[PDB]
Amino acid sequence: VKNSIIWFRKGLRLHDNPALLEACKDAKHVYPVFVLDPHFLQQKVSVNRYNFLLESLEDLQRSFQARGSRLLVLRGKPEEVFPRVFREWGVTQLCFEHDTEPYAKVRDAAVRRLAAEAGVEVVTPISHTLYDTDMLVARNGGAAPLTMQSFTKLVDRVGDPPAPAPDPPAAMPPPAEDMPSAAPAATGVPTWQEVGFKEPPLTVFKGGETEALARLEAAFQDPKWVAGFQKPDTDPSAWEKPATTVLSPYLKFGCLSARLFHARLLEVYRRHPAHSQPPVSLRGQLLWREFFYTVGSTTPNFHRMAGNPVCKQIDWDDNPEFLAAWREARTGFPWIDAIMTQLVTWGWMHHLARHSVACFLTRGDLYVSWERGMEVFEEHLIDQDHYLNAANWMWLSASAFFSQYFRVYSPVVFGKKYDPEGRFIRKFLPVLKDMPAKYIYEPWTAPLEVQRKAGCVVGRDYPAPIVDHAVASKACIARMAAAYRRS
Ligand SMILES: Cc1cc2nc3c(=O)[nH]c(=O)nc-3n(C[C@H](O)[C@H](O)[C@H](O)COP(=O)(O)OP(=O)(O)OC[C@H]3O[C@@H](n4cnc5c(N)ncnc54)[C@H](O)[C@@H]3O)c2cc1C
Ligand SMILES: [Cl-]
Repeated sequence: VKNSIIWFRKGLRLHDNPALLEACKDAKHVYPVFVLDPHFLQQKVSVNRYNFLLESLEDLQRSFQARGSRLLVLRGKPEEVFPRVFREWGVTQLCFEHDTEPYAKVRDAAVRRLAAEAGVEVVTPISHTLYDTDMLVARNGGAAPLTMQSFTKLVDRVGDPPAPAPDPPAAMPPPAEDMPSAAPAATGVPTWQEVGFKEPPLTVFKGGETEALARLEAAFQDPKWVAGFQKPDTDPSAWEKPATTVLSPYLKFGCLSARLFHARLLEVYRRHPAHSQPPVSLRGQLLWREFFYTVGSTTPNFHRMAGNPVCKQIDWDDNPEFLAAWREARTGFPWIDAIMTQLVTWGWMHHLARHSVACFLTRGDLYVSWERGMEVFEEHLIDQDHYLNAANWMWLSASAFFSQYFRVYSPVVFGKKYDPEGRFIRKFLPVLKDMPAKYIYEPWTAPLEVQRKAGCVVGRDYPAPIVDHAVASKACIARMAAAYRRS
């Protein structure tokens, strides 16, 4: 007979899952498996992102239960669990969506040879990205494009991405009954308390495929907003209704298919001939994700500076005092501190909000390494993506792709263009809720009488600015110019 395993790592969804469709084909029993390392915390990761993953697994569990099946959350490591369940369940075929991250390449290679000894077929479709990223490199002559302009000219020569896979059957072959490793008491989806977390998550974005499809349909409620979407023109201070889709955590964990997003975009574009074009368009934003995956997967040490062939070698400062102030949202600049507070409470900020805080730490004011700042974002971002976090932190540090180090955002004036009343600041920094809008971006310039009337004295209730931006940015730009000259 045919007994199969659909292994979930990313792609936590039932729609557009070519691995699941193959796993269910002619199968007597299908085993939906997610491998969980219970010692992950005792080895880093916020409860915001981990609970978002748990909520995603609960959505998969309710979707499988509604079709006569059941999600199995196996504890342990894949190299140790799979050899056992192969022979316990009589597995003949193992299916899982392809992954191009460095750890996945080593992990899958080990499971591929474990399945071979067990006489198990391995099927690994590509569905996390729009295209086969190895195909894009081969068609480009054997190298990956290093600019968005050249990348977009390549994908347009390749053509449309593959259409999203059809839906799985309404009834799925269930796991075999009375299997010891498939017992519900050891294969259930745990909560954030049971995995060893003390404080609860505070984010407002719920995980799972159902929420991903609901936020997708809400974004496409106004097709004119979708067709005329221009990323550099969106509002980073909009928090009640974010100015962008906020689909990045769903796309990261695979709760939403990128190919489904792309096909829905083309449907709107055919009806709106004046739709925006890449890179500013919504489709361009998916291409940014596709471009950074293509470059990073073919570049060694892409998440580091040393040994990175695309990253410039800058003598970043080792200043733990400045890093602690930026990380703990006490820089003394309310625009920066409010975004850093939104980072640790929601796990998501607007793209230009991330521009402000990444530039402030690196080439703008503090001259701290982009690796140190990437580590802080990897812990708290619920949309943390290995290749996307890395490429964008090298972008904002003027280490790769971007090179115009004279463009320095001001921590005072950037947000004031969008939100002169400081509504974004008053929300995430309630210690400044009574400060008048004249000084809300520069609280150290408010008279002492005003600081007391507002109940926020600089130095007692809110810290003073750690640096003078006019002086700090002048020094940072001079050092960046001396670096691009020694190259
Ligand atoms: C320092 C820094 C770190 C970042 N780290 C991450 C990260 O870990 N994970 C992450 O998903 N994005 C990251 N980004 C990119 C960007 O900030 C987010 O993708 C965006 O804020 C997500 O909002 P959205 O889903 O509403 O995007 P939209 O504007 O609605 O775009 C839709 C989708 O396109 C993709 N996308 C959009 N912008 C980019 C971009 N600049 N690069 C790559 N893909 C993009 C995402 O999948 C996103 O969900 C980072 C950017 C910076 C400056
Ligand atoms: Cl500015």
